[PDB]
Amino acid sequence: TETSQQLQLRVQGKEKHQTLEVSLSRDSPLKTLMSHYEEAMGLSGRKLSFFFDGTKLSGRELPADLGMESGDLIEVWG
Repeated sequence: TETSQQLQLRVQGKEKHQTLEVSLSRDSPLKTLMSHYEEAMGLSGRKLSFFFDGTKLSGRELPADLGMESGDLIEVWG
């Protein structure tokens, strides 16, 4: 919201059927969310790409670094 401990980000694939939302900590990088997402739908190992506002997320950016907030939209491509 404004004093956000963690940010609730909707991480969704190229398919609209492909659908997750997870709480990423503001200090913790996108990579820990990337690993969480794939584990939920058993893609553990077969890792997929992540985009936000067209920006390719390498993993080593933070959500507070990207300028994200609770109720955002991450995208997934594979």
